[PDB]
Amino acid sequence: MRVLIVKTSSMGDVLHTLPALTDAQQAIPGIKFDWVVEEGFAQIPSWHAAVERVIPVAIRRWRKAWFSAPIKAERKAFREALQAKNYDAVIDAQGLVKSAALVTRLAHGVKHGMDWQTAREPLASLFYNRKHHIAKQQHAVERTRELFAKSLGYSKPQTQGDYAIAQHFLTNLPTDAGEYAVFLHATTRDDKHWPEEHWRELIGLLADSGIRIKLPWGAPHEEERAKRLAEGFAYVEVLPKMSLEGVARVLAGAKFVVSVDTGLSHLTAALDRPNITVYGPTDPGLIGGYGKNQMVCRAPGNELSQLTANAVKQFIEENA
Ligand SMILES: Nc1ncnc2c1ncn2[C@@H]1O[C@H](COP(=O)(O)OP(=O)(O)O)[C@@H](O)[C@H]1O
Repeated sequence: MRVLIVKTSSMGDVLHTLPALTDAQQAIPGIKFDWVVEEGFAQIPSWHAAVERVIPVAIRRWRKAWFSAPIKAERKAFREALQAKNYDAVIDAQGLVKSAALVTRLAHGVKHGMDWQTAREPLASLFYNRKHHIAKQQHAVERTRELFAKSLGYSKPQTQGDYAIAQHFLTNLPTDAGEYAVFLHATTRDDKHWPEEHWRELIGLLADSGIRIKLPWGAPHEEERAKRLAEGFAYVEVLPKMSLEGVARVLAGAKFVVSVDTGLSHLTAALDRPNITVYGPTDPGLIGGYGKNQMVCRAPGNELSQLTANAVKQFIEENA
């Protein structure tokens, strides 16, 4: 059995899909998955043992000059890669018209997806051969598990979902694994950031613990912030620029993590690492992490400026 997955975007959404592949592999031995995913996250599916082919798309980038010869080429190579194999099942775990019309529609095989009532965009259901009813009021990880389960003919296990990507890194963990913690300070919205002042205070509180802290960064401004947070603390290091798989390895070796509501926080949960995610304008109950050792820390009045470094540590301490 070879199945095709359409779940391209939002690092988090991609990551939350992993537990479903694990259920499938355990219930259907020998099952392999191909995965159509946004180029920026293409490495994530390769970490799962049940994944074979990873087929990258770049919808947003392609949308800006859709008929240019350069893109036309990429798009042609994409469609050919997508239509190369004939699948026993195509599972659209995205439920958006855009990817359903551009990806799902073109795949060879019975197409499964969420029905009119439960798809993110109802009209997306019209593009599937099998429309499944997946209840909206449950975690995204569970919903996708239910989807894979109903699509492949097996009952969803009652055990907690297992991302099963950690194993990919445990074979080659950083030498200093467990000697440090990782602080994920970078995200996309101003109000989702925990004020720098507070990050430093938290860093400061750990000065005499003996722990080391590593700060990742994706873009120049983030590195600058990273340099400002480490300024003065010898036990704090600013990581070099690296790929997702690179920062994945570092996370895998972190004893624990403190982070803002962002994709890398979801990755950290996928690697089963203790993590304290701090929320402000976004709600964890709706968009929170999945994974057991995932600890939610709400800011007073949902305003991170009101979250003290003291409370975050007084949190890490009482969530040990
Ligand atoms: N390889 C990387 N190393 C460090 N940070 C990264 C890397 N890739 C993405 N990011 C961070 O993820 C964020 C952008 O996307 P995402 O994580 O999904 O965030 P959000 O959920 O806030 O939209 C940025 O803050 C970006 O720097």
